[PDB]
Amino acid sequence: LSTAILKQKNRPNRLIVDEAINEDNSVVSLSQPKMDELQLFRGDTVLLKGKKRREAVCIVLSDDTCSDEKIRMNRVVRNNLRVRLGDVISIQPCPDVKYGKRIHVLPIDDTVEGITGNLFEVYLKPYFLEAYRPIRKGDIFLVHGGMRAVEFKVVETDPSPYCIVAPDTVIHCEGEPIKREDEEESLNEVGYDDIGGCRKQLAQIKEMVELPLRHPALFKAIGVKPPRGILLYGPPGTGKTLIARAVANETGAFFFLINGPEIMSKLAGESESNLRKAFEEAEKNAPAIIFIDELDAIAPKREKTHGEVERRIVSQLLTLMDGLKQRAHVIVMAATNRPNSIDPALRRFGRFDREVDIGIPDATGRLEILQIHTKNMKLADDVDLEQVANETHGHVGADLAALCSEAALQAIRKKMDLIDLEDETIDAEVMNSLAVTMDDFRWALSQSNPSALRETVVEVPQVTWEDIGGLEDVKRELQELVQYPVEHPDKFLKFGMTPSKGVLFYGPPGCGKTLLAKAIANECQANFISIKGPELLTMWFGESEANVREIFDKARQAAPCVLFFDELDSIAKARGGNIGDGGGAADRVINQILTEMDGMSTKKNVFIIGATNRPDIIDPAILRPGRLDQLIYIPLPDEKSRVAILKANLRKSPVAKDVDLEFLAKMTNGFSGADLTEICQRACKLAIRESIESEIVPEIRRDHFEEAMRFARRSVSDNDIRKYEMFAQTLQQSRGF
Amino acid sequence: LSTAILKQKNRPNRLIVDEAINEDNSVVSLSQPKMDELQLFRGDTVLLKGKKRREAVCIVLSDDTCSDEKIRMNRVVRNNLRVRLGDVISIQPCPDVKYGKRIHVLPIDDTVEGITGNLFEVYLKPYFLEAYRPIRKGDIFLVHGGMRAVEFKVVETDPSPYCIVAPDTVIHCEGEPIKREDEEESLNEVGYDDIGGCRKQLAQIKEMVELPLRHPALFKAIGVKPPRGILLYGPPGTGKTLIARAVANETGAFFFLINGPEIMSKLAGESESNLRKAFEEAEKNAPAIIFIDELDAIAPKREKTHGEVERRIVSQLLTLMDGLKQRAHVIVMAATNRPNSIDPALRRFGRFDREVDIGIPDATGRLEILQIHTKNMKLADDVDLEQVANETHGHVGADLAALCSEAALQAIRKKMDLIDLEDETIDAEVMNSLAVTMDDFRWALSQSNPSALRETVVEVPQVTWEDIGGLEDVKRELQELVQYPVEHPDKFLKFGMTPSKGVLFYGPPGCGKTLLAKAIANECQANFISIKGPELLTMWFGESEANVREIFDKARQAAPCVLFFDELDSIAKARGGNIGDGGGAADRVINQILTEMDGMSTKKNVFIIGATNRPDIIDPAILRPGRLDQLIYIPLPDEKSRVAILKANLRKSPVAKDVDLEFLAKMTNGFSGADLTEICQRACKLAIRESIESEIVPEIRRDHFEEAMRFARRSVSDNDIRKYEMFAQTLQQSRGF
Ligand SMILES: Nc1ncnc2c1ncn2[C@@H]1O[C@H](COP(=O)(O)OP(=O)(O)OP(O)(O)=S)[C@@H](O)[C@H]1O
Ligand SMILES: Nc1ncnc2c1ncn2[C@@H]1O[C@H](COP(=O)(O)OP(=O)(O)OP(O)(O)=S)[C@@H](O)[C@H]1O
Ligand SMILES: Nc1ncnc2c1ncn2[C@@H]1O[C@H](COP(=O)(O)OP(=O)(O)OP(O)(O)=S)[C@@H](O)[C@H]1O
Ligand SMILES: Nc1ncnc2c1ncn2[C@@H]1O[C@H](COP(=O)(O)OP(=O)(O)OP(O)(O)=S)[C@@H](O)[C@H]1O
Ligand SMILES: [Mg+2]
Ligand SMILES: [Mg+2]
Ligand SMILES: [Mg+2]
Ligand SMILES: [Mg+2]
Repeated sequence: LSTAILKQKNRPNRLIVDEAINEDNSVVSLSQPKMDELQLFRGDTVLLKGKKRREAVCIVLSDDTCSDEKIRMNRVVRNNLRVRLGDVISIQPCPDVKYGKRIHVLPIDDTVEGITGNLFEVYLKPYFLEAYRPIRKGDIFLVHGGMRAVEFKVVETDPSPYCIVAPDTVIHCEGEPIKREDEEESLNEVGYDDIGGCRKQLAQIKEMVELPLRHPALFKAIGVKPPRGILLYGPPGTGKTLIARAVANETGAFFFLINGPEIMSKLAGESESNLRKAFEEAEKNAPAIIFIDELDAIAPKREKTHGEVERRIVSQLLTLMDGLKQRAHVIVMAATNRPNSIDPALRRFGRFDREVDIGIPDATGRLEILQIHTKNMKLADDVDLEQVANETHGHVGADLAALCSEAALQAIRKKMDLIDLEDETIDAEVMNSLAVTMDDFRWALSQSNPSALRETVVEVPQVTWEDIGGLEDVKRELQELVQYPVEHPDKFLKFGMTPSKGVLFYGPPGCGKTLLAKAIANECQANFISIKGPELLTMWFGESEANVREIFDKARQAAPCVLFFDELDSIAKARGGNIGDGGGAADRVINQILTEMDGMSTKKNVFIIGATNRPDIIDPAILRPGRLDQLIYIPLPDEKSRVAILKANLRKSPVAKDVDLEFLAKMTNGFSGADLTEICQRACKLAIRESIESEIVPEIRRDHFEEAMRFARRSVSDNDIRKYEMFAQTLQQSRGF
Repeated sequence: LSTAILKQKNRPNRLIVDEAINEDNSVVSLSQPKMDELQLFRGDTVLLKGKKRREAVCIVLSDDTCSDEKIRMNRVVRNNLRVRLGDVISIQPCPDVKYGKRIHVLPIDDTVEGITGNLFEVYLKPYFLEAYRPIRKGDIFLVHGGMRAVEFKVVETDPSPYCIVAPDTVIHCEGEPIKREDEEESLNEVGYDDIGGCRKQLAQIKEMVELPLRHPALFKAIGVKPPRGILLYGPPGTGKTLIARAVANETGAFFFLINGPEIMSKLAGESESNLRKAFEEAEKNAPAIIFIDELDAIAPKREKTHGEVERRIVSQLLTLMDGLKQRAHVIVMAATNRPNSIDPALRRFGRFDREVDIGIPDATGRLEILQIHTKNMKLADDVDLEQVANETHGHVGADLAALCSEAALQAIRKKMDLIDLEDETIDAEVMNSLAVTMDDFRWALSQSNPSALRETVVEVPQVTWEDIGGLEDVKRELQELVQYPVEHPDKFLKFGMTPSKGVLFYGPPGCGKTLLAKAIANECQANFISIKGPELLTMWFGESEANVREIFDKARQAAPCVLFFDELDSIAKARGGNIGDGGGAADRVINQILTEMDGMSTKKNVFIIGATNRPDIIDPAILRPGRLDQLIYIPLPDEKSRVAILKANLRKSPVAKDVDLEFLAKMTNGFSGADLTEICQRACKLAIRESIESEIVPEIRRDHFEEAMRFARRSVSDNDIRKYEMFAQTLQQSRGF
């Protein structure tokens, strides 16, 4: 529903297109139910406006040879106003056009080859009947008389659209022939199809920028105020400038790009003139978008800036934003990788109220980025882009572009024996065979250093219930506590009881506390933010009191979310618990945590889960009803659940049929899930060593597990068993004394 | 009494108005007891000056068809100088007016439709008898001869008020016809009726700005000094600029708006000239208001500023404020969202002595904001604005405007199938059916991120005595301790004993310490500030020694107030109590608390309540007679009070008649109120799960409570019972050793 602006299904005005049995660009295919169903008379030349402000023209009425009804062109339009199937192109006539001047010869490379003579009677004499060359700026067509392999481009025209040429016109002979790079920048221009992994953010940008500008009457009639300040933020390299470049040519509004450093590079006084002229030029054209890339470069915080020119620039920008009234229809867009460094006076109502978060893409998002970036390369048949997307975790769009570049370079290194640096040229038999293979991508992955490794990942974890053995009661309770209020809120307000927002996991280590938190988020298809104990202790010593703010509201914007606080014992160990260092477990950090969970409304879908291995040193303040009142105990797996844990851990391992998992389950009494995983890993290491030794078979046999069972260490002692058991019944007693 | 300037009841010069049986704008209704009761002779044309500096004119003496005595017009004046019923419009004649020039034709859209010819004999020939078109700048009237559906506006006039036109006048033909947006900004101009939730602050602003300016003689005769500096402060987006815009057109004084960033955006030297010219222009006109929006932008603290131009600006502003003597009648108003960032030299006597606090509106306040903002939209019939106001808690006026915008956008997204982006227009059958429904508002509420969530809410809590089970003795004591000195202060000075200002709540956790503090504030209709333990520990580590100042005086200005200090054990746990970390519970923070409660006068209505679950680790210094000498013990609920607690918790739940609450009360011996609430919540979860399972009935039955009673955990142990009991008698012994 939120991305409804990007949906094109169930449209009766669209159809599928197939291959063409003919190979002639001069012909077009028509249909009776697409031409005789309206009032389009038999015109001479009609325009065909597709996407990216590009149109095309050909000879109409060139059909009644192939099938009717459905429409189908050749494959030459694969690079002309088309990138994929399923596009609706609005066809509309344009009669009563004016008459323009003529255009002289504009050769490219047709003089140093063959004979030329005059080069005038090969494109104007044979094509003058009912066709006066409806040329336009951006039209590419093939016309000649010697080999039919050269194109021609026009730059001389009085109006913007096409026109009918007329003879007997004087042309000033000062036209310089163009090079190749001037037109090669145009076809590969950035569009909406070059953005990968930002489907959700693109819908928001379209509905708050393009919609208020193309249809201001819709927003005016409904009595609403269209937002005039949009701030794109995210980690560096996520594609903020790419969206700017995409909307700079995919929108029918006057675009004005303002670079951050470019403004700040000017002298004192000359920079404010640039901002004033930019806003004045935008105000002149009613459809207008202003993009201020690198907003943090020109608008830092006025309480920690140094120079006076920066403060004057910030005040000038604030005045310019406030001075835009309603009738101008000017939308100011900005992009920064440091949204917290923006002056707070700018992220206020009426200036930059709207904020779009371009976060790190997930595996599905980055697969699309890889496909977009490799769409112009030549891959082999063994490349698996899904595998590359899965392996990359902290990678952003820039990181994926760098990875593709490194993979391409690795392919070049492999063919250095054939290429000669001292040679004037290199054979074409090795261009066409130069393909990037999967081993090239693996090598690039081996030393790709991602730039978003430290960033908190907000995604849906891949850990399902299948990865967790046993613990059915905990699964049912977690479902009834998280999945229930998010799918059936009507059952909760009827009974008048607010859902409990908060669960604490406690028990012996290595029992599935992290797996349960990830699985409950995976089943509900909700976001999951995992913040560990030591991560909070490191993140605060830099005297940053607001470092829990951007992680608590990060969950809030990603609703529904599961905010997991793993390894709380590490935090609690920093103060000793009851007496410790004099102060309780309520040290500098968790007090912020309690303040933040107290401030979150109960109607929100953000769920908070905490896990600890040391329930004796958690402060009682976190158990208060309203924060983490739900105390779910995670016991050691028993006879029945150990078989399930082993089966879950051995799902990806070729275990032979003779392995009796029940016997190993019954032999290990006080073994946690981590101990069983360690047993399986030791068995696999034994199998790997056996295979390597026997190389100078690829199945885990009974003896492999028998040998690994000998060294199996128990992680939880008998005394810890009784302590955890007596603590599973008296944890809520911690509040009071 | 404080808002007496906004009261209009018991006025004999007012009456109610009903609908009109006639539909003719050219007629007006008169009455004998409203026309023959004064000395108004039978004039030709009389003005009718309403509100917002707007007046209207029509043909007088057009009655004696409908009923007399009472007055009633048509519904066409619903947008002309009227927004609601109950308005008194001062009627006064204006004879001996001068004669002005003429006005040429000012067409709008009457040339591209129909026939025009001359367009002169359709508004001047048929209307010249005893009516010379008393036109004025801002008059809208309907006059034509073809369809009577076009209006006309004048801009050409020599004087300000209306005049009698005279023929044979030469007009310079240079008048450019006006567009639509130039007049569309005027009717929707901000007025006093566009302010929601600031009824109290508007009365203060009117009585310290409009009153001293409209009637300086009243202030001079009484021998008082009218304040000449008003500072509006509050959280961002609360409506400070909106009040500026409202007083800019609702007051009969020369308004001069000074923007903060607009001054600071000028060059060195040019900014001071702007301030000097602004003050000079204000001094020229005796009724004058100067508004300095974003005062913190131009007047930061001189001890932590960086540039010299800022210091020069601050000194110039100080000199300009001090240079205003008494006879100028110039009132300087300022608005900032950071009142603590203002230079302290400016918030002194004679400069900005008066301060008006525009805080976050309550539910009633924000309901009015929602009504004001949706007054121009088209809602459905299922929308409940009271529900939206109740659900929004940390929302301010800007947040509510954004929520309304998001709700309107959600409505547009639902109708994307009918609207066509490629179409040149869209059908009018979907404008009129485009209504925002309640589910649209629910979706907008699901991800509205309020900007005032961290702000300390100062409101009257909704927790009444009905929400608290039992504890009648504590209720009576709290009444006799808080409600008594605030309603009957005469009974206290007679006996000569000062009321005890301070109560400490101690006892086992989950017994109603927070509920009692909220209920005692709700019954007395007093404000309530809840500051928790961890909130104080987080709020101080940023090395902010003045962070308890703005919360203690916040209670002082909101008198009567109940300053609640909940979860004091979390504060006391930060030092260990008796020995702990060597220091006692008197750490960095509570020493400020004791200093602040020592400084508050006993005649104030601010009441301080503290609550703790660990009375063994509170320092004795807080129990000193004069701070929290009243030690109210909150015991565990007994047989009799548990039934009341269950009834209070089950007031909003459909419990069946077969549930015997006395039996569950007698079965749970050492159960706190939180334990009973948890039992009820578990029973409701069981009922919800049963209903969901049976879906593939909506009443809590006996078995639901029987099952939930099995897992009911006791929160307070037997040892804690005896410790709390022995501590309930010897808490005052803590002072001394
Ligand atoms: N979603 C994406 N889809 C496709 N290509 C992408 C995407 N994100 C990034 N890229 C590529 O990576 C490059 C990184 O540039 P940008 O991310 O646009 O720069 P930026 O977003 O302004 O971040 P900075 O420069 O560090 S502040 C882009 O120019 C693209 O080539
Ligand atoms: N119930 C289980 N089913 C399957 N594997 C499990 C289970 N419990 C633990 N494991 C294994 O043990 C690893 C650690 O799981 P965690 O959820 O992190 O345990 P924990 O209770 O959080 O304690 P630690 O301190 O994190 S080891 C998992 O990655 C699994 O390999
Ligand atoms: N009480 C209110 N009644 C009606 N509309 C309101 C109210 N408060 C805010 N608004 C709306 O929300 C917008 C917020 O703008 P303002 O609050 O006036 O700006 P501000 O008060 O100067 O706060 P800043 O700009 O963050 S310092 C207003 O323009 C109104 O549209
Ligand atoms: N007397 C009571 N009547 C009804 N509900 C109660 C009562 N006492 C406690 N509760 C419930 O328990 C919850 C907690 O109430 P509080 O006043 O916060 O208890 P407390 O004494 O302050 O101890 P904590 O640490 O806050 S749980 C309330 O929201 C109610 O749901
Ligand atoms: Mg950029
Ligand atoms: Mg873990
Ligand atoms: Mg303002
Ligand atoms: Mg409490």
